[PDB]
Amino acid sequence: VKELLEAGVHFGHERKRWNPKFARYIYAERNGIHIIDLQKTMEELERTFRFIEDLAMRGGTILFVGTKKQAQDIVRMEAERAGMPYVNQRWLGGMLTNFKTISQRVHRLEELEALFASPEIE
RNA sequence: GUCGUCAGCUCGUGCCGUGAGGUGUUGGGUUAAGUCCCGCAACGAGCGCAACCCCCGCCGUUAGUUGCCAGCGGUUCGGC
Ligand SMILES: [Mg+2]
Ligand SMILES: [Mg+2]
Ligand SMILES: [Mg+2]
Ligand SMILES: [Mg+2]
Ligand SMILES: [Mg+2]
Ligand SMILES: [Mg+2]
Ligand SMILES: [Mg+2]
Ligand SMILES: [Mg+2]
Ligand SMILES: [Mg+2]
Ligand SMILES: [Mg+2]
Ligand SMILES: [Mg+2]
Ligand SMILES: [Mg+2]
Ligand SMILES: [Mg+2]
Repeated sequence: VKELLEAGVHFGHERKRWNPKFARYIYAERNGIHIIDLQKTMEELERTFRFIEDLAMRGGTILFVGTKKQAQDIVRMEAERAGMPYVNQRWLGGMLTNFKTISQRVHRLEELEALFASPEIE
């Protein structure tokens, strides 16, 4: 399943913009485009998903991030539909690094959520 | 007093740099303005700018020893 699916319309990409390090994953270069190794991808998702899995069964919170347009909503949906945090909008200096301060804003959205639904606009 | 009512000066954390330091405050648009929008490795905050105070312009409320025949009556015909 996870095999032929990806093997389908989901393989290879780009051309002449690449770290030679990522090259250990490329199978070939047909049509001038890098043909990523299909199999090598599956082999990886194995170790990955094992961590994805273990990480969830711990109850641990994953932060999703995809500011790129071709995935903006594709994050939104899947993260909400998982109770997990995500950011498809523009990222921010200190999201994690300067947490407490960025968080001050979250709290500010709580404060604003008060008056956004309270009889105090008399 | 003054530069100068100029729109500026700077702080917290993060990030950047061996460091002095940088970012933010820059950049596009906007305004009397670091005014505001937009963007952004910064996110936000403080002293400034504005706004809250006084005068002048229109109008209503309350007050009728100023003004008023607007309105009638008397007039030494002066709102006496
Ligand atoms: Mg949880
Ligand atoms: Mg209400
Ligand atoms: Mg109220
Ligand atoms: Mg100066
Ligand atoms: Mg400066
Ligand atoms: Mg500076
Ligand atoms: Mg420019
Ligand atoms: Mg300001
Ligand atoms: Mg009047
Ligand atoms: Mg008369
Ligand atoms: Mg008469
Ligand atoms: Mg008459
Ligand atoms: Mg009288």
